[PDB]
Amino acid sequence: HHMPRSVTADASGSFLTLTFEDGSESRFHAIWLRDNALDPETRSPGNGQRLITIGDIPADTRISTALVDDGALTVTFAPEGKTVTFPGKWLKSNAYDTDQSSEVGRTSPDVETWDSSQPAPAFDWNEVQSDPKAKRDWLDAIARLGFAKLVNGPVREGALIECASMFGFVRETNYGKYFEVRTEVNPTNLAYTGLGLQAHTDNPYRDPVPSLQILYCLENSAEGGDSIVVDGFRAAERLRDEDPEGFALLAGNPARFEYKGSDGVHLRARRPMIELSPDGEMIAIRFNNRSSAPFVDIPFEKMEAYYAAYRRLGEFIDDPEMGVSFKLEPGESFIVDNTRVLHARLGYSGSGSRWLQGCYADKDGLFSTLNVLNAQLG
Amino acid sequence: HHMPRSVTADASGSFLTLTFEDGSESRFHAIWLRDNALDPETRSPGNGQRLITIGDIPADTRISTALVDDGALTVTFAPEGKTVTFPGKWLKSNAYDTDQSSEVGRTSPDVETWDSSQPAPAFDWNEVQSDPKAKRDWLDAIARLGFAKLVNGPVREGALIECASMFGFVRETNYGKYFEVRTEVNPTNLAYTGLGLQAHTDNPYRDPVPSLQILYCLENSAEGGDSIVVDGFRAAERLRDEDPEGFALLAGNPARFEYKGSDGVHLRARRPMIELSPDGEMIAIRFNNRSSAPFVDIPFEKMEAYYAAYRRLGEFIDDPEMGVSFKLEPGESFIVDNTRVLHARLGYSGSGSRWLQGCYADKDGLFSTLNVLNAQLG
Ligand SMILES: C[N+](C)(C)C[C@H](O)P(=O)(O)O
Ligand SMILES: [Fe+2]
Ligand SMILES: [Fe+2]
Repeated sequence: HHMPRSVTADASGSFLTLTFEDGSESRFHAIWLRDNALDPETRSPGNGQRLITIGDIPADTRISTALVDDGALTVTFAPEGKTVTFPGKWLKSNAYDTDQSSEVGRTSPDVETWDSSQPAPAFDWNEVQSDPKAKRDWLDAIARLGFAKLVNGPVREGALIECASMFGFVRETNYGKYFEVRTEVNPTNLAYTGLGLQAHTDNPYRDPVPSLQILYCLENSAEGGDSIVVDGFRAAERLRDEDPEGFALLAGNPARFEYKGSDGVHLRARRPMIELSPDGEMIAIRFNNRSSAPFVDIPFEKMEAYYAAYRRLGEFIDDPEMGVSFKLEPGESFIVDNTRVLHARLGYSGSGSRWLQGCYADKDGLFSTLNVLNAQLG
Repeated sequence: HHMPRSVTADASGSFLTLTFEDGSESRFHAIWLRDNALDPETRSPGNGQRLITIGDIPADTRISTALVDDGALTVTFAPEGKTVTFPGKWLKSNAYDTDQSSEVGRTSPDVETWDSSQPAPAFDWNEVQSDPKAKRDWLDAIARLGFAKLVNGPVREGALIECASMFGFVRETNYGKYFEVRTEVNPTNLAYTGLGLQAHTDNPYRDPVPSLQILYCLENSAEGGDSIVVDGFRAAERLRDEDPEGFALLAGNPARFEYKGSDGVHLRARRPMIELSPDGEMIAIRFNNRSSAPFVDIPFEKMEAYYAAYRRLGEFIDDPEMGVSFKLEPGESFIVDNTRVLHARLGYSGSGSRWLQGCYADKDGLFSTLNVLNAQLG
C-alpha cells in the first residue's frame, strides 16, 4: 500500500495516476510533482530549503515520461527536461487525491477532547530532563489534550522559566518574562475569594495570543482554591452538536477584546471566540469575560442570535462536569495550551496565603521539540 | 453628529433606535446595551475591565424605558430594574448598526496599501529615541503602512534589540534572540548565503508567526545586497480585483510550511497564504518559496487552479512596480509587519562584506506603545 506497482500518465502530461501494490490509486499533478521534487537542485541537501520559486517553474510544465521501478517513481518533466525520482513511501504519505473532510468545526485528528472524566496528566520534573521518552510523553500530552502537570520541581523563584526552556521560548510582556501571583485569603475577603472565577483563556486582547501559559506554585497555605481547566474545544463541540447555527455565528463573526489598564498598557484585538481554519477545522478558542469589549463587527440582524449562542457557550464553560480540578503543591506546575484550554480556580475554603508565578511561552517551540524527540526516539 | 435627538423603543423591548441631530439613525439591542453598561457594577472604574459574565445578565433582558437627555441616552433594563447612561459620543463610536462591508478581502480601515510609486518612509534614530512625538509618528507609520526605515542609527552589534525595546518585546526563537544575516559555511537557511531571495514573509512555518521583523545593517559593502519590500495586502488586492476565484482559492484552502534546516529544529504550520477574518477582512499574508511544504489539504479537483492562483500571486509579488527598493547603509534599519509586508534581497558577491542582524518582535506591544503615546500627546 506504500509500495508503488505502476504508473500511467495522461496524454496531456498534466497529471499521472500511481497504482500501489494493494490496488489503491493516487493521482498527482505535474505542477505539484515538479514543485515538490526532492532532488538537490530543487531542495538544498544541507538545509532542505527549496531553491526555486513558482515563477521559475515553466507554466506549461508537464509529465513527459514516467515509470515505477524498485519501490520508486521516476518522472521526467517538459519543457525543462528534468528527471527526478520519488520514494514510494513519500508519495503515499504526501498524497492529496484523498477524501479530505469538510465537516465544519471538526477537531484535528491530533487532538483528543475531554471533560471532568479526564485525569490531569502528571509528569516528573527530573524524569523529563533525563529521560527523552518521559519528555516526549509530557509534551505529547500538552499537544493532544492541551494541558499537563509537572511535579517534584524545585521550590525556587523563576523555576517556571527553566520549565519553558525545556521545550521553547518565553513570550516576554510588559509584565516581564514572568509575573507574580500572590494571594492573601482572610475573613475580610472570603465573601469574594471564596467564590470561583469563570474559566478563561488569557490575553485574548493580544494578537498574536500567547499560545502557552505556565503556572508554578512556590507557596500554598490556604485551603481550597483548586486549579481548574476546561476544554474550549469540548465546549465548542457541544454547542456545534446541539446548535450548529449558533456555533456558526460564534465562528463567523469576530469579537473584540481590550485591556486598558492604569499602568500604561492598552491592548486590543479583533478575533472570533471560535477560530476555524478556512477548510473548517477548529484551531483556537478565545473566551474571557473580563476583557470582552464592545462587539462592533457583528451585523444588526445577527446580534441577538450571536448573544444567545455566546450565552450558551458560557453555560457549557460553567458546567461543573466539564472541569478537571487539581491541587498545586510547592514545586508543582501546569501548562495549558492557551489557544484551547481555559483555566481558573475554585473558591478558597480557608484562610492563608498563596504564591504562584506565571509566564507565557509559544506552541511552535513545543511542537518542534516534540518533533525532534519523536525522530530521536523513532 | 454624535448628539442624540430622539429615541424610539421596539414593541418587544428587544432594541431601541437612536436618532442623532444630523438625522442619522443607529439601532441598539437591549442585550448589547446591558452587556456594555459603563457603570461601576458592570465595569471597573480603575481599569475598565468587565465585572460580569454573560450568564449574569438575566435571560429576559429588555428595554423598559429609554430617554435622551444632556447629549446622552438613559436606559432602564427589565427585569433587573437597572438604569444606566451612555454618552452620545460613546454610542456613535461603538455602533454596530453601521452597514458593515462584506467585501471579501477588504483591508482594515487602519491600513493603507502601497506599491513602488511611494518612496520608503524614513525616520531618525535619535529623534524617535528622545522625542515621543517622533516615536509616535514612526510607530503609527509601521501600524498603517506595515513598513518604515529607521536611519542615522549606531553601527553597533545588538543595536536592533535597543530598537525593539523602544516599543515592545523580542520574540526569541530557535534562530536566537537575534540572528546574524551573513554568508555562513553549511548554512541552516538560504538567508545565510549570498543568494538572491524572492520576497517573502519570515517563518510561515511558525504558528504563531512572528508579527514584526527588524533588519539592521552593520556592513553592506559588497556589490548587490539591496533590500526590497512588497506590500502583501496590495498584491492580494490585485489578485482579488483581477481574479476573485483565484483569490478565494488562496484564502479558502490552507497551505503547509516546514523548516528542518538542522538537527534539533522541526517547525511546521498549516495556514492559508491569504488569511481572512471570518467576516472577510484581510488579516495576514504567508508567502515563502523556500519553506512551502507539500500541499496536502487541497482537493485534487482544485489543485491546478490553486497553483495557477499561487503563480499569479507570485507574479504580483515579483512585479518591479510593486517593490520598494533601497540599499541599507551601516546603522540603518527597517521594520516590517511580518504578517503583511514581504521582504527580499538581491544577491551579493565580489569584494566587500555584508552583515545584517535580524530579530522578531510583536505588534501587540507596538500598538500598546502607540496607544499610550497617543493618550499622552492628546
Ligand atoms: C533565517 N531567517 C532570516 C531567520 C529566516 C528566513 O528569512 P525564513 O523565515 O525565510 O526561513
Ligand atoms: Fe488567568
Ligand atoms: Fe527573511
